Amino acid sequence: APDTSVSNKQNFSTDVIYQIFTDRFSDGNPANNPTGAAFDGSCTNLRLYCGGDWQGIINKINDGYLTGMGITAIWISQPVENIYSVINYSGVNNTAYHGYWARDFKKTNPAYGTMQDFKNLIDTAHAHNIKVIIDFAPNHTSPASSDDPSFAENGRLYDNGNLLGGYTNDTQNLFHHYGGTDFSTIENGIYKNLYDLADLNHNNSSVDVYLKDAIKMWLDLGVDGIRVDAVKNMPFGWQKSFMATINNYKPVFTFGEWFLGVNEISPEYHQFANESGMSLLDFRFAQKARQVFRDNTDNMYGLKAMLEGSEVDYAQVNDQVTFIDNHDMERFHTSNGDRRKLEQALAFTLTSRGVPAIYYGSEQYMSGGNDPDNRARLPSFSTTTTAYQVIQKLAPLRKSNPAIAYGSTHERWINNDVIIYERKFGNNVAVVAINRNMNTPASITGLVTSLPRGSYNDVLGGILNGNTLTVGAGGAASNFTLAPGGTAVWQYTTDATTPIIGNVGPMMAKPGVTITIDGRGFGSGKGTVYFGTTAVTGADIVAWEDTQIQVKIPAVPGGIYDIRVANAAGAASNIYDNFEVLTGDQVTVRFVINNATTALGQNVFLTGNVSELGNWDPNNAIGPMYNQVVYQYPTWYYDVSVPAGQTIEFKFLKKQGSTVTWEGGANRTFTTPTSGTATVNVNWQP
Amino acid sequence: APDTSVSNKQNFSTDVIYQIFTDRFSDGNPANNPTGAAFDGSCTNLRLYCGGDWQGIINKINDGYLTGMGITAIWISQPVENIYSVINYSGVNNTAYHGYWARDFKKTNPAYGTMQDFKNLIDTAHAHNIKVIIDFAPNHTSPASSDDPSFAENGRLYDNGNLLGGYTNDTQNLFHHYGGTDFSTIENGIYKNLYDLADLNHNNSSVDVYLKDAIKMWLDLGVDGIRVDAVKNMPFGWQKSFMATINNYKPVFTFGEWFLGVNEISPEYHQFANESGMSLLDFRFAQKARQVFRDNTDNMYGLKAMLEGSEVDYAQVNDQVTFIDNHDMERFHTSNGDRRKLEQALAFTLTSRGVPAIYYGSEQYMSGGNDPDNRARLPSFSTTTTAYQVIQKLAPLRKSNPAIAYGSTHERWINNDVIIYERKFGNNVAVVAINRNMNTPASITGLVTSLPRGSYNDVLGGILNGNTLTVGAGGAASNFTLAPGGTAVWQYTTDATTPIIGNVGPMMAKPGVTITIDGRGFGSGKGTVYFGTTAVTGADIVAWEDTQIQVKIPAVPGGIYDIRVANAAGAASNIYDNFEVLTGDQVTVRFVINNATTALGQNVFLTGNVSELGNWDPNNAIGPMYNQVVYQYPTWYYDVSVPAGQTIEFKFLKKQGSTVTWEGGANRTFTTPTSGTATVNVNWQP
Ligand SMILES: C[C@H]1O[C@H](O[C@H]2[C@H](O)[C@@H](O)[C@@H](O[C@H]3[C@H](O)[C@@H](O)[C@H](O)O[C@@H]3CO)O[C@@H]2CO)[C@H](O)[C@@H](O)[C@@H]1N[C@H]1C=C(CO)[C@@H](O)[C@H](O)[C@H]1O
Ligand SMILES: C[C@H]1O[C@H](O[C@H]2[C@H](O)[C@@H](O)[C@@H](O[C@H]3[C@H](O)[C@@H](O)[C@H](O)O[C@@H]3CO)O[C@@H]2CO)[C@H](O)[C@@H](O)[C@@H]1N[C@H]1C=C(CO)[C@@H](O)[C@H](O)[C@H]1O
Ligand SMILES: C[C@H]1O[C@H](O[C@H]2[C@H](O)[C@@H](O)[C@@H](O[C@H]3[C@H](O)[C@@H](O)[C@H](O)O[C@@H]3CO)O[C@@H]2CO)[C@H](O)[C@@H](O)[C@@H]1N[C@H]1C=C(CO)[C@@H](O)[C@H](O)[C@H]1O
Ligand SMILES: [Ca+2]
Ligand SMILES: [Ca+2]
Ligand SMILES: [Ca+2]
Ligand SMILES: [Ca+2]
Repeated sequence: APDTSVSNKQNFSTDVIYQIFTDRFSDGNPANNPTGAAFDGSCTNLRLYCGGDWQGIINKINDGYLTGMGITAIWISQPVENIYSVINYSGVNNTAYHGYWARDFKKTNPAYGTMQDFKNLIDTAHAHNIKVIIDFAPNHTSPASSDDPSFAENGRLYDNGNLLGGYTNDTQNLFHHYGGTDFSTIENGIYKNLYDLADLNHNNSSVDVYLKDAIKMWLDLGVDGIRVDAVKNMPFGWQKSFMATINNYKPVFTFGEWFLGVNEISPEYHQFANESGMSLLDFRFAQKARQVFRDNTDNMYGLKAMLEGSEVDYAQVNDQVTFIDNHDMERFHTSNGDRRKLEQALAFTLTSRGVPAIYYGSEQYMSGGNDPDNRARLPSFSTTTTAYQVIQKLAPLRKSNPAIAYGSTHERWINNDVIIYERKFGNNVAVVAINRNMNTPASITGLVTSLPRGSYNDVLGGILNGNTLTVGAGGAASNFTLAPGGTAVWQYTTDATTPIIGNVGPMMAKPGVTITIDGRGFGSGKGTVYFGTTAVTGADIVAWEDTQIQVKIPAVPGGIYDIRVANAAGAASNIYDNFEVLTGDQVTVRFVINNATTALGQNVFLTGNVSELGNWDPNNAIGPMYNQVVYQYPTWYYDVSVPAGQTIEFKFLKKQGSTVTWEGGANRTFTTPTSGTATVNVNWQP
Repeated sequence: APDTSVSNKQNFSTDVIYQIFTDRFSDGNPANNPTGAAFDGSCTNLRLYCGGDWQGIINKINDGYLTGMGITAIWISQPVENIYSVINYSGVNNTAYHGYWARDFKKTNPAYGTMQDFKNLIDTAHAHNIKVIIDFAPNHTSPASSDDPSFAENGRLYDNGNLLGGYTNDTQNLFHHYGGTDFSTIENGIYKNLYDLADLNHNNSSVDVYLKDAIKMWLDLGVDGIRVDAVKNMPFGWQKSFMATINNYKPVFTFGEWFLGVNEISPEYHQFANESGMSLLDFRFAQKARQVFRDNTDNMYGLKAMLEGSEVDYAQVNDQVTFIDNHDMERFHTSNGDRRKLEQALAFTLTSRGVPAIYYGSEQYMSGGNDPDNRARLPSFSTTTTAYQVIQKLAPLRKSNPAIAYGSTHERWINNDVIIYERKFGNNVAVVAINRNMNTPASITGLVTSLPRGSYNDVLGGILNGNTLTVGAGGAASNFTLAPGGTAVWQYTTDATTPIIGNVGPMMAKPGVTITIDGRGFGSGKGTVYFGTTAVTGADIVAWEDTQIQVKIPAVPGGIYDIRVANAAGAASNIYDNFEVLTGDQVTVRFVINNATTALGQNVFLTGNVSELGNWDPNNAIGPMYNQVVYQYPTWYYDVSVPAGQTIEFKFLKKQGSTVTWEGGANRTFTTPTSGTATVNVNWQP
C-alpha cells in the first residue's frame, strides 16, 4: 500500500500528531462522567475529572474539527482502567483524570468509555485516515503507601478483574520496595519509586508477561502507535524485550518520553533512541525551538547547530517526534508573548524532520504554566484562528511532499534572526524562510536553492507575511526583503527515478518479520532488497510499489545491517543503516555478579556469543552494570534482553579507560527461558 | 606506502602544486639558450625565449627555494620538442617558449634540456618529495597555413625525427581541414582549428596510436601527473580511450583544462569530469574565488553557494585542481593592490577541498595582465615574503591533517564579509575563518564547531591577524572578534579507528589493474574491498596499510560500481561510488548514421550491449550525436570509446524528450579493431 496509507502503523514521518488529554478535550457522553468529589464539569479545579471522553473525540473527527486541520494521528491519554479514589494531597484533592495511575491494563477507564467505545474510536479514526497512538505507562500502577494500606487503592493491580496484589503485603514482589528516587542516578530513578507511584517489578515473571500480554491486547484492538511513559525510569534491557515483543508480533511506531532539560545533551538519551527499538520525543529539538522562538535565550546559529547536530546523533532522525510544548512544560504561548512566536514555531515544527506532534489547544493560543495549568479544557473549537490555518495549510505537505516527510535539512541562508532551510528528497524540495525578529525586516541577497526555475507561491498564502519566490537560472533566487515576523514555505514535487529510502520500520526484529521500507523511486516492478549483501527477492517481498515495499527479514545472523533497495532495472538506493536483526524472541535476564572489585573509573560489563551481548567484542559490551540499589558493590547487576530459550556463552570484564580485564576461567554458559524472566547469580572468576 | 608519499601517482589531494612556466623561472644552463632572434636574456620581451630551463628548476629544488615553501608537486611547460620558428604576427616576433607548439611528442625541447636533464629533473624532484606533472597538448601541433607552406613549420609532425606530414598537402589525413573555430558549439570548437594551430585528427589510426605511444613513453620516464591541454576541443570519446590507455598501463593523476568564465556553469563540464576518467582544473572554484577576494563582484554567500554546489555536482570533488590564477588570466595581485587579498585567497585555496595549484611567482606578489604579461620572469627568490610564509605554514597541513586533504566542507558561520567553514574527516577537524573586509572587525557569536573543548592557536601564528580560539562545551566557541583581513586556521587531529575512504585513483579501468584507495582507519591487516557485492581479498589486495590500500580490479562486468572497504575486524567504510569498470581496452570508433531525419528537439543517439554503449538503456545512450562539421544533417556522427577486439551489438534511437523512437530491423553488429580507429557508416532503419 502507499507510504501514506493510514494502515502504515510502522512509520509516521508523513503524519502530524495531535496530542489529546482525553479529559480536557470533549465530553461526548455525560452518563460516563465520574460523580461526587471526583468530578468538576466547570473544569475550574484542574486535578479533578471534567468529563471528556472517547465519544467526544469521535465527535470532533466526525464534525471535521480534527480532519479540517490536516491532523492524521491522534495521541490519546492511557486507555487503561485507573484507580477510582480521590486523593487528598496537602488539602488538594486529586483524581486519575490523566490516565497515568493504572490498576488494570486489560480494561478501559470507564470515564473515557467502554471497550466498544475504544473500538468505535479506532474505526472512525481509521475511516477518516487518522492513526491512533495510546499512552502506555508500564513503569507503575498508582499512589501507594505500604505503611498505610488504606491510602488510595494501595497500588493494586488486577488482570481483567482478578486481583494480582497490592503494595502493602507484597509477598509476590510484584513491586519494587526500595523507597523513592532522589533522581541522582539513572539506576536510582529506575529501581526506586517515582514520587509515590508504586513501581512495578519487571523482573517478576508475572509482571513481565502480564504487561506483555496487555500491550498485545491493545495491538489486537487495532492501535497504530504507542507512546511509552517514563522510559528513563525503567530497565533499558527490559524495554528492549518489550519492544521485541511488539515488533515480532505487530510492529507499530513506538516512541518514549525521556525528559531533557534546557541545555542538556545526554549520551544515554541518544543511545536509547539509537538502540532500544523505539524512538524518542525530541526534547533537544523542543528545548532549542523554545530558546530561539520563545525565550530568545539562543539565536539562529543555535537553531542551525541543533538541526545539523541532531541529524548525525540520532541514527534515525526521521523517527523522532518533535514538539514545542506538551503536558510537562509550560505552554509555549505566554500571557505577554506575541502570537507570531507560536505561529512560526508551529510552522518550523511542521516543515522540519521527524514526526511533528501538536499539543491539543495550541491552535487556540492556550497559555498556562506547569501542571495542572497546561492541561485546561480547551476553550473553543474555532476553526478560523491563524494557528488552525497554518497547521491546515502545512500538515498535508507531509503526505504529499516526500522532501518534508523524509528529506535532509540544508541551511541555505542565516543570520542571528533569520534562517532559511531547505528540505530535499530526490528531486522534491521545500524551502522555508523565517524571520523571528518582529521589528526588523531582513534583506535576503544571494539565496540559492535546488528549486528549478519558476515563481513559487508561498504555501502559507501570505498569512505569516510570506511572499513569492522567483527562482531563476541554477536555483538562484531574486533578492527579497523578508517581513518582520515573516515565514514562507516554497516547494516543488516530482517523481524519483532512483530508489531513495526515507524510512524503515521496525528497526529491530527477528527473521520472518515484515519490515516496511518507505520512500520514492522503487518502481512498480518487484526489485531486490539487500540486508548487507543478502538479497531478498520473489516471495519474501510480500509487497512492492513505488513508495513502499514490505519484505520479510531473511534468516541472517543476529547483528546490525545496512538496508538497500534495487528497483527491477538494477538501480540501487541509498543505504539505510543501523537495522538490528535479533537472534530471536527475547527475554530479560538479570545478571548478578558478586565480588567484582573495581578501581576508580573501572566498571563491570558483560559480553557473550550472540549479537545481543556484543558478540565477544569489549567495545560493544553490555554495561556499565549497576551496583547500588538492588545489590550493592562489589555485587553488580543488570537486566539484559537476551535470546529466549537458547544456551548463550558469556563472560564479564572490567574496563578502565582503554584497559579490559576479562574474568579468567572458561566461558560461563546459560540456557535462557522461553518466556519470563531469569536471574544468573555468579561470582567473579579470576 | 602511505597516502602522502611522493610515490602516490594516482591521487594528489595531499599535495600543493606549483605551476612553473619553465622558461620564466630559472636559467640554470645558458649553453642551451636560443640565439639571436628567438632570445632575449633580459626577458623584457615576454614573447621570446628568456632562457629558463630544467637545470634551473633543479637548482631551485636544491638550494631550498621550492622545498622551503612546502611545495610537494611541480607542473611544468610541455616537455616535448616545439617548432624552432620565430613567427611574426603583426611585426611582433613570437617563439614557442611556452612549450605549446609541438613538433615531436617523443623528443624534448632542447631549450629546456636534454632527455638526460629530464631524468635529472624527475630524480632531483622525487629525491626531495616533489611529484612532476607535465603539460601535454594532444589537440594540435603548431601554427600552420595550408595555403602558405612556408609559414612557421607548416605544423609539421615528426615521429622521433621521422617526418609524418605537414598541414599543406596532407594526403594521409593527419589534420583537420575544416577551417578555424568560432567557438559557437562544442562540435565546432572540436573539429575546427583552435586559432591557427594545425588541429590533429584523432580519427586517423596513425595519430591516435602515435599520441598514445608518446604519452606512454613519458609515463615510462616517471612523470607523476599530466595536465592535458584544451580538453574542450577534442572528442570526449577519443579522450576516454586515451584515459583508458593511461589508466590501463601506468595510472597517474591526469586533469584537463576546460576553460570556464565568470558565473558560468556548463553541464558538459561537470559531465566531462564525472565521466572522462580525468578530472579538471576547477574553474568554477577559481572564478568565484576571484569574485569574492579579488574583484568584489560577489560576497560570502556566493562563495558558500559554490562550495556547497560543487560538492554535489563534481562526483569526486577531491580530485579537482583549484587555483586563483594561472597563465590564461590576469594575475591575482593587482599592481599596488592589497597584498592581503592574495594572502587570504592563497590561504582560502590551501585549506579547501581539491588539489591546490599556485601560479609561480604568486609568493613574490607578481602583477601582470593577460598573456604574455602574466608570464614575466620570477623577479626574486625571497624566502621571507608573507605569501611565502603563508604557503609554508598551510601547505604541510594537507599532508598532516586528513580533514584538509579529504574532508567535507561545512559552513558554520557566515555573513556578507565573513565565512568560517570546517573541514571534517573522521574526527580530524580544521576550521578556518576569513574576514575579507579590510576595515571592519567582525564579532563572532554562535560559532559552534566540531573541535574538542580547549584553546587553539592560529596555525598561521597570527601573521594574517588571526587569533586564538577557545572552545567550550559541545563545540560552542567563545565570542571573539575576527580582525580586519583576519584569517585564522584552528585544527584537531586524532587517529581514525574505523575505515574512511577519502580518495580513489584511477576512477576508470579494465579488470586486472591496481587501484589506489586513500583514507584513514584501514588498519595494518588486510580486510575486504567490495566492488559491488564482490568482495576482493588476499592476493588481489596488492598492499594494505592504515592510510592506503592498493588492490586489483575484479573480473566484474563492465559497469559503474560502489567501492567499500571493511577492515580485518569487519568495520565497513563510507561508500565511494561512480567507479567505472571498462569491458576491456578501448578504441575510439566513429559511428555515422545516414538518413536520420529528426523532429523538433528529437535527437539521434547510440546504444548497444556493452556498458560503454549504455547497455541498451535509452537513458544511458551515447549522444546526442553530431551533425554539422564532419558530416551534415540528416547524417549524424559520433566518436565513441568502445571495448577493443569484439563484436558489439548496437542500434541507434531518436529521443524526443521521453519518447524513444528505436530503429527497426535487427540489432547491428561490428567487430571493433584491436588498436587504432574505425568508422561504421550506416543508414536509418525504420
Ligand atoms: C507519570 C509521569 O510520566 C511522564 O513524565 C515522566 C517523564 O517522561 C520521565 O522522563 C521523568 O521526567 C521528569 C524529569 O526527570 C524531571 O526532571 C522533570 O522535572 O519532570 C519530569 C516529568 O515528571 O519523570 C516522569 C515520570 O514520573 C508524563 O509526562 C507526566 O505528566 C506524568 N505525570 C503524572 C504524575 C503525577 C503524580 O503521580 C501527576 O501529578 C501528574 O499530573 C501526572 O501526569
Ligand atoms: C589467561 C587468560 O585467560 C582467559 O583468556 C581470555 C582472552 O584473553 C580474551 O580475549 C577472551 O576472548 C574471548 C574469545 O575471543 C572468544 O572466541 C571466546 O569464545 O570467548 C572469550 C571470552 O569469553 O576470553 C578468553 C577466555 O575464554 C581470561 O579471560 C583472560 O583474562 C586471561 N588473561 C589475564 C587475565 C586474568 C583474569 O583475571 C588472569 O587470570 C590471567 O593470568 C591473565 O593472563
Ligand atoms: C594552446 C593554448 O591552450 C590553453 O588555453 C586555451 C584553452 O584550452 C581553450 O579552451 C581556449 O580558451 C578560451 C575559451 O575556450 C573561451 O570560451 C574563453 O571565452 O576564452 C578562453 C581564452 O581567453 O583558449 C585558451 C587560450 O586562449 C593553454 O592554457 C594556453 O596557454 C595555450 N596557449 C598558447 C596558444 C597561443 C596561440 O598560438 C599563444 O598565443 C599563447 O601564448 C600560447 O601560450
Ligand atoms: Ca464523559
Ligand atoms: Ca521503574
Ligand atoms: Ca637555458
Ligand atoms: Ca580539436
